[PDB]
Amino acid sequence: TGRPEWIWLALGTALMGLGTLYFLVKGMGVSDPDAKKFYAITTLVPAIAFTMYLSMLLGYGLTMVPFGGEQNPIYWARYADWLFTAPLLLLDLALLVDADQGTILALVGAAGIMIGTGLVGALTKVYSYRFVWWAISTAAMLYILYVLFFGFTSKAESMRPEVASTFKVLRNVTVVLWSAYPVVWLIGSEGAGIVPLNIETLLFMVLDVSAKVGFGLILLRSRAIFG
Ligand SMILES: *C/C=C(C)/C=C/C=C(C)/C=C/C1=C(C)CCCC1(C)C
Repeated sequence: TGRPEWIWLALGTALMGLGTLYFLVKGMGVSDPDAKKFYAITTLVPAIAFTMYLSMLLGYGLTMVPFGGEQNPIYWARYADWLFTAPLLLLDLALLVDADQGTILALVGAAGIMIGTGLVGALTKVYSYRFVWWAISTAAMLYILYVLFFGFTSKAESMRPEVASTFKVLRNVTVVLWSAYPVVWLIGSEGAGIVPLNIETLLFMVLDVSAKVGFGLILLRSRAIFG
């Protein structure tokens, strides 16, 4: 096939794999229970992304959805990725500020809706309705971000400055990166079809890698992960 976006798929696979091994090696060396917890979660994130990026590279997770009078290429493998990686990243932040189970349940649930409606919209055949689902998915993300910024930040204040300061960084990187996904979707192949798939793939890999490996490097190198 040799699609124009394969090189970015290959780069995403490479970066996710390397980040996975590094976390794995670093994680199985630590003896602290709590640290192990964070390491197990943070290592699984890029591991899942690696498998999906590899699959897409190999030609899977791609489907032609008709709308706008075209046969549009929609990489659904991404949602198979985010469905598990998104909530896991949320869990890392939750464990960091000692969030409550109710909060975590609510966040993971909102994340489920976000990815769920997102995929449904990316698969919808009625052009205008694709944006209705997109809208609902974004509303769910805003809820998540609101909770992360107003709820979590507040409880991170009961933690030590080192833990609070580590969370602020992860929170910030998360808010900035996550906020970009809906925009890319809107102007990309799933939406207006303004930005070509090759470039679109480039944008998503940069966001995915930064939100997983970048997020992990920051979290796993901090002393805030220790019990
Ligand atoms: C490693 C992957 C991460 C951190 C992915 C985060 C993804 C989002 C915040 C995705 C959001 C979306 C919307 C707000 C609406 C349209 C569809 C999505 C799923 C692209």
